[PDB]
Amino acid sequence: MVQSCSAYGCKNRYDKDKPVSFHKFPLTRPSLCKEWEAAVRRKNFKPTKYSSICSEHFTPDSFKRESNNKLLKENAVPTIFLELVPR
DNA sequence: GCTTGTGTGGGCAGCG
DNA sequence: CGCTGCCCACACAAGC
Repeated sequence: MVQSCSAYGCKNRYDKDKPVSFHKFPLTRPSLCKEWEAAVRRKNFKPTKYSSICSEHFTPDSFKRESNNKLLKENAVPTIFLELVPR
C-alpha cells in the first residue's frame, strides 16, 4: 500500500529521495501473483493484491510493464521483501 | 493518432 | 491510532 508494502516491515512510504515506484499486484497473472503469497511469509499478512508494492522488492527486469510484453516476468516474483526478520 | 485496457497511485474503519 | 481489504481515473501502448 501507500503506507507500506506487503513485505516484512517495509515502511518505504513514497519518498522521492528514494528511487522507487509504486505498483499493484500482478492481478492479471494470478498464478504468479500467488507465489507473492509465499514471499509475504509475514504472520500478519499485509493487504491483498489491490494494494500496491514498491520496486525494491523485485528485480528491475521484472519491475512491471517494462518486462517482456505488458506485465512482469511471469517467472519472477518479489524475492527482496526481506532477509529474515527486522529488529 | 485517438480510444480503450492495464498499470500506476492512494484511502477508510475496527481492535490490539 | 495505525494497519489490513478492496476500487477508480489517467497515461501509455495496441488496435482501427
